[PDB]
Order: sequence, then C-alpha cells, then structure tokens
Amino acid sequence: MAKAAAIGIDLGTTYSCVGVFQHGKVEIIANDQGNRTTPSYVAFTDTERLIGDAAKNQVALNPQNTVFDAKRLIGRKFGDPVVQSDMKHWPFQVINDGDKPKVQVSYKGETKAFYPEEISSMVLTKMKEIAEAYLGYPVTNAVITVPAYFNDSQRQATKDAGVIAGLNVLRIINEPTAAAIAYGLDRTGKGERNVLIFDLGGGTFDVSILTIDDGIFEVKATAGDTHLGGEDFDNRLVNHFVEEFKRKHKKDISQNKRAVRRLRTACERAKRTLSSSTQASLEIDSLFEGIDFYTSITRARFEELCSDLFRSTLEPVEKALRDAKLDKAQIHDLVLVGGSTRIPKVQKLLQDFFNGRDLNKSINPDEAVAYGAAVQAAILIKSTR
Ligand SMILES: Nc1ncnc2c1nc(Cl)n2[C@@H]1O[C@H](CO)[C@@H](O)[C@H]1O
Repeated sequence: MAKAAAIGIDLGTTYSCVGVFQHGKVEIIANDQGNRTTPSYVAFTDTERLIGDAAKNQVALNPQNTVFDAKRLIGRKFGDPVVQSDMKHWPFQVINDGDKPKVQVSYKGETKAFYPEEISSMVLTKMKEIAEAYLGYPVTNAVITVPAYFNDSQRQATKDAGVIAGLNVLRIINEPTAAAIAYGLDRTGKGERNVLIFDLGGGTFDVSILTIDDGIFEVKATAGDTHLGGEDFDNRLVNHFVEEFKRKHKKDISQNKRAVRRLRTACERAKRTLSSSTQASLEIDSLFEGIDFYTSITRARFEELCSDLFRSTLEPVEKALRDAKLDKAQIHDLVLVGGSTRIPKVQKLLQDFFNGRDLNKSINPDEAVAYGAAVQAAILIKSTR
C-alpha cells in the first residue's frame, strides 16, 4: 500500500513540484489551489505559518518574515562569499550560529530562527501533504533532486531537510539526471549517449552535459548563471511599462512599492501569454493616483527588451561544451527544463546554435525533473520490495 509507494520531489529554488508513478504513468500532483508547481516560500505571520501559494501571495505585506531562496543557503557556511553576497538582497534577516546561517523571523509575536534545512523541510512537508491528499494515504518514501554542482554538504543538508519533513529519502539525484530519465534517455540500449540539459528557471540558469553509458550517468560539465532567470525578464517588462506610464502621464511610479509590485505580477502573467500569443494585454485598475493602465505589448517588443539576456544563455552552453571537450554535433539529445524555456525566442536561439536540431520539450519543462524523480522513486521502491 503506502510502503510500496514512492514520490519524486523537485525541490526548486523558486518553485517545487511533486510527482507519482502509478499504473504505467507519471501524475504531476496539483496542490489545493490546482497548481502543478508550488512556490518554495515560507511565511511567518501573527497567527500562522504559510507555505507555497498562500506564502507567496502575502510577500508584499510581510517581506521581513517571508522566507524564500533557502536553497541558496542550504549546506553552506555563514562565511561563504555566496551567502555574504546574497544576504544583501534579501528582506529577511540571516544570522550566524557557529559559522552556520539561520534565517531569523518574527512568528506569533516571537523572534524565531531556522536553519535552511528547517525552512526546506517545511516546503518538503507541504509537497508530502499534497501527494497524500491526492493518493488518499500517507506516502513517506521519496526521491529528492539537487543541482548537479551541489557538493556533499549541500546534498546531506537536503537529505536532512527530507528527514525533518518525515520522508524516507530513497536517494538524492541530480536534476539533469532526473530530466534525462523523464525522456527515457537512459534506455536507448548500448553506447555512450551525450545529453545537454538547458535549465532556465525563475531565478537560476543551469547547463549540464551528461554521458549515459549503458544506463550509467556521468556529469561531464556544469555551467550557467546562478542569478539569471525568468524574474529578470519580468523586471525588463516592468522598466518598459514604468517608462511608458511616464510618457503617457508624466508621472514616475517607480517609488510607489504597491504600483511596482502590481505591475510586476501583471508583467509575469503577460510574459507567459507571450509564449503562446504574439501580443498580451495588461489591465491594471487604478495603478497609480487613480489612473488605469490598460495597454499591450507584442512578442517582438518583449524579445527586444530581453534580447541581451536571451543571447547570454549561449555563453554557458559553449563553456559547457569546451569543459566536456565535445563539439555540438557530438551531443545526441537536447532537453529543456524550467518554465522560461517555453519562451519561443529562447528555443529558437538554442535550436539555431545546435544547427536546427529538434528539442526535447514535450514534457512540461517546469515538471520534467519531478517527472524523472517519480520514475526513479518507483524503480527504487520496487527494488526495495
Ligand atoms: N509560459 C511561460 N512562458 C514564459 N515563462 C514561463 C512560462 N511558464 C512559466 Cl512557469 N514561466 C516562468 O518560469 C519560471 C518558473 O520555472 C518563472 O519565471 C515563470 O514566470
């Protein structure tokens, strides 16, 4: 029953996803709001602790006590230059507890501090409860994914987050390996198969090159930009609309925190529409000083606004190929991961760079990692019996 069942969890920097392999198919499980991915956010309020969508939805009202980006801290020392650099950009407090970072918040009127693995365990507990509500019984066996560049300390702290969350961690697997499993790229028989995984998420960009030799995975190269993702494209749309509002009304809105956040969420929505329509409409009632902001933008203008950022995704692709010592024609498969890879210009740039090659994109890119993790979790729990 429950003992023979296992889930696959993609514990992402900005979003998390849970899947289950049963009756010959993967089911990506929707949360209680009907969403197939859940924000990796934890909010501490005057009455309760919120996780996911509810935590993300009140971030503007409670920024000091809404934790996100815990994956940037997990398994790291406080003194680590990555931690010191990131801390300057977060609205929540990060404290030092014996060279270990803790996030410090106000919860039910009291000061509380949490280890990054405790924050990640709350996200994991939510994913576990989403699976349990779908299945009708508690599932405790799980495969949890991590970036291919995570070291032993980051992998151990992720497994610790799983234990705190009440999960039996069957295995910690690499995100690009889970994505290659999702597409069945490890079941092509004999001979070395070179796979490039292009992973463009909400806040990070990762390029991974794997060799699959008779079912055995080997990471040949990892490249990317830890501070490039979908939110930089939302911000480019924000700056455009702030300049358009100034041209139409002779009013600078950039200082009104509420106006900027409402414009930001509308821009994120319009950006998603631009992946399947050649135009998107913004409809903001009373954006600033009672002025409605009803406008539109073409996919062509959006592509111009992010042009330099889209083109920058090809430098880590070239870098990964040189580190792996492979030419473009030596790569057998190209896999898309992350919601941002739905952007047609991004697909066109990658396809042209690989001389007109087909891309593996039939599995929802923001779900491919949980999909593969779910497949692996089913194989592993069957072998355990
Ligand atoms: N249809 C889409 N077109 C463009 N961007 C998208 C799309 N879907 C998602 Cl999710 N994202 C973005 O992916 C990230 C999460 O993986 C977020 O930045 C989200 O906006």
